Amino acid sequence: MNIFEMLRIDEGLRLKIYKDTEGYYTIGIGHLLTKSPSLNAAKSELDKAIGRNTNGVITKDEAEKLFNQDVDAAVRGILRNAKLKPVYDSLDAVRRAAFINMVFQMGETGVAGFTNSLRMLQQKRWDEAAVNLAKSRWYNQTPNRAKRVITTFRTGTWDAYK
Ligand SMILES: [Cl-]
Ligand SMILES: [Cl-]
Repeated sequence: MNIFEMLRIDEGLRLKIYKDTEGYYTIGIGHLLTKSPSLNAAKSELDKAIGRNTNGVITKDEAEKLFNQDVDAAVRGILRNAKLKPVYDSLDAVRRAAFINMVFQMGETGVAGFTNSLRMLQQKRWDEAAVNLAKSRWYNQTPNRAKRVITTFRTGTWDAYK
């Protein structure tokens, strides 16, 4: 198991514009297109992202291409972030995958907001951090995915995904 396979299980794959759990226009493997309500605004962003007139539909290769960019951007954002970097640096390889997953789903700003849990992860207080991560809107909104991520943090293994 690796970050790519982990996120592909959590996000799924869709080749037609769809609405995410929050109601926003998304395509492929969790690629947010726009927070705007306009499907047109969404198709426009889509075409811009792909470099062609897509009429709202893309191929597998195109979806994967967006996915590769997004994982890269996620990693590079963590490493550029003063609040996140030290956390990431302190973690083992499995837990680093779990942190990237959060960042991909909620943005750098969002994760940077989990101040208390970050301090706990850095100190390697796994159980306590797992309890604190659960007290969040994130966990209440997408409980199955949150539990998987949290278990990865608590255990340091890929069990939740196996
Ligand atoms: Cl893009
Ligand atoms: Cl869920």
